[PDB]
Amino acid sequence: MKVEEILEKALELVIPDEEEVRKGREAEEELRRRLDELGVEYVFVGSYARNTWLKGSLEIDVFLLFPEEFSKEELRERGLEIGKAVLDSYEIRYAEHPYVHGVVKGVEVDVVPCYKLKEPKNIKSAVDRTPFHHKWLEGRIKGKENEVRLLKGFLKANGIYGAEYKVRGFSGYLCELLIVFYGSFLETVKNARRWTRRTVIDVAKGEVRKGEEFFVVDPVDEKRNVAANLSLDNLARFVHLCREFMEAPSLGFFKPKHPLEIEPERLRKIVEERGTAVFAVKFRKPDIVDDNLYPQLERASRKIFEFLERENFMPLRSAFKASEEFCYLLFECQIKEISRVFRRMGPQFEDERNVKKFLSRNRAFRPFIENGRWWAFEMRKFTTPEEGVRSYASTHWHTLGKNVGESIREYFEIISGEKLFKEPVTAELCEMMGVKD
RNA sequence: GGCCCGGGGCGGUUCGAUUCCGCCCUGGGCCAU
Repeated sequence: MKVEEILEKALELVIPDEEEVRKGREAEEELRRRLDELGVEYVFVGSYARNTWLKGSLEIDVFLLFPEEFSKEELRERGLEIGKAVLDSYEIRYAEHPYVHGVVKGVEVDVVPCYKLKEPKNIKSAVDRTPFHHKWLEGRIKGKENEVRLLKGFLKANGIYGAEYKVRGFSGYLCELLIVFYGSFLETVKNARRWTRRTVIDVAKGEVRKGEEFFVVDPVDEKRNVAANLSLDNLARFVHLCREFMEAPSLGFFKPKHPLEIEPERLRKIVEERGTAVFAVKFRKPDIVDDNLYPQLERASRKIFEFLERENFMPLRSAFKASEEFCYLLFECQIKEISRVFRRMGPQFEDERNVKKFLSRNRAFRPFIENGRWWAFEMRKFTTPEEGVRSYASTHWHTLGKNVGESIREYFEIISGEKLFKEPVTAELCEMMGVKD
């Protein structure tokens, strides 16, 4: 029931069991055979090759080494060729460049093409660096794999384990580097409590210093930041999580938090107790990869939020959600309605020129002098958040992300009230408002 | 696709805009895959 003890039972949650490993070995086996009966120059990398793969997330990554001189196209053509001839099933996939995805003896496999190079510089694609990361990482991680797993388990369980844009957390490489630095999960957690947004971790120099931003410098590339895509808040959440784990160790930290739905009737009551405005902007999901959708949703949500605050509606928090069919931009505002008149600051009284122009615009309610300068009452074109957003989205759709914006321009609607709790956005909303229970 | 930095034109808004809201082309850097 204490630190160690818990970490004991925890392994049971993060370490792949015999049959899962056996499935993987036999798959690795076959794969190696097929690549040889064709005699290609390949190298297995990633967590499978270093036995740092988290339980239930088996996936083999085979990198195909190609001569420097080979043209970009040759790598991909031949890359696809090899993948097809060795994979039971094959489905081309994309990233920096196209690669191949499939299955062998029932396990996931990624066949990527890269340049067999020497020494970190000369790296052409990002994937060209992976081979190095593997070299640098294999000798050093040995005998600590289970540590890399506890860490991956911890993060994954609190939704901060991926480094892709839909998570902005810790990548698997970052995780090992951490273990290779602190020595184990417990040490990583223990020290993480003292981490700050100005913390720099230089693996290669075994040093920790103060920088301008959280920076884990790549053993292979001193300029590169491995935690480049880790959000300031996710950084913060982890530091807070580690502080709690040490405070009250628990096996719960390794268990995926239960979905915990809420009846739409309880949610309506809560919004009533909060007396706020709760609405969402719905639109068709652009058929694009997640790495493109979310950075866009984030922006879209940001722009409308910012429109909301300068517009005086006192937004409290924003939030977004994507489904197979639509995307929802959720908001909560302190102001359900606002007067139609508002005051506009004008020039200082002794500026005859500007004052004259200021008083030249005919308005309905006659400007006045207050504390040295002129003011005018003006009228709003809208008086509720929803009204304003309907106005904003219609005219600034183009500012919400290339794709998200093209979708909103063609179709969008604002939901709220009962009709909104029907939508598949209750968790995000509960998450947004800190609903607890 | 998104973020950062920087140029050249514009639009709207405003008494007043390089300085708010945005659109054109445009240069470098970074991120996820």
